[PDB]
Amino acid sequence: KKIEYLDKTYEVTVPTDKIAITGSVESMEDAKLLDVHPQGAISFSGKFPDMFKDITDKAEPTGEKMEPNIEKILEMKPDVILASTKFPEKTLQKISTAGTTIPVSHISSNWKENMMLLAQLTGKEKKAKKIIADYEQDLKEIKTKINDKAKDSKALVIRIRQGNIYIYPEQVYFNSTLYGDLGLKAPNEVKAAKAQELSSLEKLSEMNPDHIFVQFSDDENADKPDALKDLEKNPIWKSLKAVKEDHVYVNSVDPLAQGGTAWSKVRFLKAAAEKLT
Repeated sequence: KKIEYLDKTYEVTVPTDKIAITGSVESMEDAKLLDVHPQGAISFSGKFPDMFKDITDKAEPTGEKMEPNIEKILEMKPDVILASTKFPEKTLQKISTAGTTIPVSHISSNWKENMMLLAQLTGKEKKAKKIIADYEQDLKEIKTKINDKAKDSKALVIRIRQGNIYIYPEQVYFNSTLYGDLGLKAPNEVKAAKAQELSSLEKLSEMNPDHIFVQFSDDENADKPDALKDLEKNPIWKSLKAVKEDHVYVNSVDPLAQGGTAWSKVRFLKAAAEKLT
């Protein structure tokens, strides 16, 4: 069957389950939402995170997020390989010698297409279409009932990694939903960031956001599990407007969520809805 993805034709045996996912974390999360159980999946630090055990119950490791294991993939003899646009042409070419390879877009605005691609490979278009339709409808609904006080408020998303505080571009991580879909205004710092950017309590204090979504995963702070607690006990943190108004939401979404996939967006929308309304 011919598959059209991002203006490029692919020929694949479908519907299929012999899907090998490498590098494309977006595909992993779409698998979660669509309940697809791939033959090959991405391993994080040599294993499959608790958050992905639900879809890797019939899967073998394809290698780390950025180190596709060609020998393993070759062994699988998958009908299709879902790669990533993060891989250079050379790497994609190599992966191609193991089977039909589709570089799944890492760009957040392509979340509906990435979702439909997986659904077309697994014969779940109807399931996929419903999820997308519901998100748009729920989005519209949420927006109509969020009062101006929240709509014109300053909201920020920060993630703590290795004990450091990081912010992201306006169209990256959860920001595409917070500012791009919900319509809140992105602070100047977020607008200026070109990628994951280091920040600080000083900067936070500067922006003094009305709402702060804080994402903290243990696995990403192994050698500094106290980072967040230490931050919450700091006098400057306690004077922040968000903190005083109890408008700080820690891990409102699984801390390992990518941020810009159908799964991440659907989860963040609900979380945002349960906090902004």
